[PDB]
Amino acid sequence: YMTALFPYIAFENSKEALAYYEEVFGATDVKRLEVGEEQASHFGMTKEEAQEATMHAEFEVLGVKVLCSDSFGRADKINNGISLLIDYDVNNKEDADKVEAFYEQIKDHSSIEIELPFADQFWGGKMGVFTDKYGVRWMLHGQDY
Amino acid sequence: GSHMFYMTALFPYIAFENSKEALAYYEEVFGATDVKRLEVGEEQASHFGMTKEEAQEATMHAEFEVLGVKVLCSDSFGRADKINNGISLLIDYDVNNKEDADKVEAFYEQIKDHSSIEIELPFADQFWGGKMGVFTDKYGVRWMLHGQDYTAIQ
Repeated sequence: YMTALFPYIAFENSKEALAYYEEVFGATDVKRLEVGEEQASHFGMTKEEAQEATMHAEFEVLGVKVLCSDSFGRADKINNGISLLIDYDVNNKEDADKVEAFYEQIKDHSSIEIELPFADQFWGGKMGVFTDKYGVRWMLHGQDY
Repeated sequence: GSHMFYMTALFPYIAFENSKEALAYYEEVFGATDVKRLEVGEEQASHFGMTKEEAQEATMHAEFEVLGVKVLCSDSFGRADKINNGISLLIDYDVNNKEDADKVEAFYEQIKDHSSIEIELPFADQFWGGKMGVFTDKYGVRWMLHGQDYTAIQ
């Protein structure tokens, strides 16, 4: 298989959410497709709110890709029914350290609700859980193979 | 003198009311394979507020594979929001990979008429290239099938 799974998140406003993931999660490789100036009327909006709208976006946190789009009033509010789990090899030093740097910047941040602090687990590995201000529940899992 | 290391990966982790019934459903409606289920142990049942019977029904952690991608899950217990379409699951594939395109085709062919599946966009060729379809299964998970075309439109 060359197939891959991406979560596809419906935000109230993706332009804003992408600025937030850039600033607080250190997201990189951000790509946004804004609603076009002449597609505005088709989505039922003014040229002005079309430039604040997103048809499709993607970003990368910790080397993994997340997809998103504006809700446009069609999608349910983001909850914790489906969480985003980022799994890494504790023995891949280069990713083990991106993860520690990432959690360090994240743990105390005002918009972040720590559910389980990122720490070594009795049976092996590291696990941490937290929910961002959009309501996305993130799970950090470090495994030793 | 080697070192095998694993690559960082994103997984969805789904909170089902019952993972056991859910995993049977994915097995038989979605052709899910590689199913691994960690139940609640007999002597863990005390901690979760349930008896021997309920614990063998319960799931601490599960995983399964659809079209070669891994989905993880467990039971909500009292703790998780109901599954909605705030976060959908997109399965991306190359339309010019014959092996993969056939599996995706066949999967969709066995799924579209099933009475648990609510089709939102029939799986179809898109104007600007590639394929795309969207549907919601019986547990409220919204799935997206996305076939990409790597040809320069030019």
